[PDB]
Amino acid sequence: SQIPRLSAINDLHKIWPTVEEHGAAIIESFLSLDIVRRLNEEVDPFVKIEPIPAAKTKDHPNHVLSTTTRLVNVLAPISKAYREDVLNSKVLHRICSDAFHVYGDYWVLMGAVMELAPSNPAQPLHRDMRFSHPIVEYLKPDAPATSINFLVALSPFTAENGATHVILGSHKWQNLSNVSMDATVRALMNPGDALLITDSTIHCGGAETTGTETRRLLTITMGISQLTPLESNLAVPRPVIESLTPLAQRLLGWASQRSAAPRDIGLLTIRGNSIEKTMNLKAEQPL
Amino acid sequence: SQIPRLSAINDLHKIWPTVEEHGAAIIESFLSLDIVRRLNEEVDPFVKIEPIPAAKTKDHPNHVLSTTTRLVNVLAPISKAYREDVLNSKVLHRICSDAFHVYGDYWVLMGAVMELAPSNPAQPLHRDMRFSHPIVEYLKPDAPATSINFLVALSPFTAENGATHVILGSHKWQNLSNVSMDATVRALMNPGDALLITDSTIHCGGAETTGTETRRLLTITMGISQLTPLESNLAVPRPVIESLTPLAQRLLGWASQRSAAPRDIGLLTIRGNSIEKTMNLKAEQPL
Ligand SMILES: COc1ccc(/C=C2/C(=O)Nc3ccccc3C(=O)N2C)cc1
Ligand SMILES: COc1ccc(/C=C2/C(=O)Nc3ccccc3C(=O)N2C)cc1
Ligand SMILES: O=C(O)CCC(=O)C(=O)O
Ligand SMILES: O=C(O)CCC(=O)C(=O)O
Ligand code: NI
Ligand code: NI
Repeated sequence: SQIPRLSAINDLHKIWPTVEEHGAAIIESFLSLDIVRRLNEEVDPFVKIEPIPAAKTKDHPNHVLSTTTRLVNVLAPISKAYREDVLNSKVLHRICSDAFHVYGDYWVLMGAVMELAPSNPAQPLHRDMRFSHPIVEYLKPDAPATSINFLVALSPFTAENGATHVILGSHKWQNLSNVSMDATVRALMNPGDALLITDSTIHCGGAETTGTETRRLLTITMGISQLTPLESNLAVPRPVIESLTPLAQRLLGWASQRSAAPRDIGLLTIRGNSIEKTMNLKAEQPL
Repeated sequence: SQIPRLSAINDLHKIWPTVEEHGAAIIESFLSLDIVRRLNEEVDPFVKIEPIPAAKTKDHPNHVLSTTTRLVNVLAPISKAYREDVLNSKVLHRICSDAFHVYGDYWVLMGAVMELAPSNPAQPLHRDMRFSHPIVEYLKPDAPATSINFLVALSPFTAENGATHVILGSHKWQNLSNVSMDATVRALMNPGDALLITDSTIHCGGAETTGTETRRLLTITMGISQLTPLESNLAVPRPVIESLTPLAQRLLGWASQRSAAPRDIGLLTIRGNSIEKTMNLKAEQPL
């Protein structure tokens, strides 16, 4: 059985339910090729600069990602297309509100562009959040997902060039004795298509076997506002933050957050008042 | 059986173990009367101003606390004694590192001064974090505490003036059919003494029965850096933040955080670098 494929527009209401059941779904045309085109140009440089994940100058080195991997996060000040189009995506917000209504508000735990060099090896089968949020390992096995991961194709995803592997149903697995590449199916996708998975879905990047092609993706980890992001937007110029929608500002942590609790007392408040009120934060001011 | 009483200095090593077993411990002389004296003077005004918890002008009103309650959080810019002495307390840090080593780094989820007016009613028996972090309700019942609460007496705590009630052992209770005021004991404390409880310890503020006395306390909720604080320090003047120790800065969220995971990739990082590095953040610069 292959990964369910759904229309971003016509099947929007079916997307989260499908992921809730199977643990994965391909969203066809999640982003328009226009947005993909612009985003690829805006991050195009920043990919080639980034040192090796475990670079000596980095004070928080990533010792897990392969040396043939390049990751660039904190995209707001880099990409207009990201901070305007992606962070206000009607599809992304309908899915996230469907997934996280039991917990309350959500934000970006990490938005990053990943580029795999040719002959990049397959990643080991894994669950996300294990190198950042140990707490997730202590949740009851039937606890609803506290984070989801949109893996958006910025280049063609094929069997040969290392398209993502997933084990359908693996988000409900307590016993991991069955975990093997034998149990996986491939996320074959065009640029703008998105693989949506949960923090419990067992998956891995495929092997780049062409020796010529470079695979690029935008990974958006959306999580509940009760969990700390992997990335900080604190250093983002205030003119850039004031150029965003109020909703985009909230996703980057430049706003107070609410829990779903009946009499919610809130998160990141200042004596009963919000970040954005206290600091007189403007919205949608052009640069 | 009464709440175990321990010396902050001589019994430091026994404090967390005692709380781990019984769910509560009185730390005698947690703060020196000097620090208590200064703190009481520095917050003295801010207590009397604060509107009712559910004030109309507040965009995050607190609908839970009684109208005869006054709470003031974000103490860093208010109190020198707080941001210098309390946030660098050797006792607090030994306890927190003992409690949270399995999860990793910790910070202040909320530091607040609470003042109860005379004839203030007793709070209902409760567990903390239920109006902010629903996720805590989805943790396995044997999961180690992800937050603890230091309730520091800034005025004498007596049976008559509404000293805190606790049910010893209640942090391990799955079945809550036994919960009643009949099962509680009192936290009788002098100024500078601290009641330490977990997020699972069932407790409540006592009834102020004198009709004359005002009870004041400093509540410090210390939690793992994977959970979002209730309070934001984002609006704190940068000169004030640069006047703090690096450790104090981390506790207020003006630094990147680390998980206990073997190959930790970190929290609130900026392309492999920390907040404090990226923004050229100084430490211990006098005002
Ligand atoms: C080679 O084996 C791996 C390498 C990485 C992971 C998983 C993670 C992770 O938990 N979170 C994210 C989320 C988005 C993008 C990257 C990462 C990441 O870097 N790590 C460490 C697993 C297995
Ligand atoms: C009258 O009944 C109550 C009122 C409050 C709580 C509990 C909380 C809470 O979960 N967290 C804190 C932590 C420190 C200080 C105050 C609070 C607070 O305001 N609330 C809402 C319970 C029961
Ligand atoms: O490259 C991929 O398709 C998977 C990436 C991933 O799962 C990860 O980096 O955690
Ligand atoms: O006033 C007290 O002693 C208890 C306060 C408290 O538990 C609370 O506000 O949550
Ligand atoms: Ni992954
Ligand atoms: Ni309480």
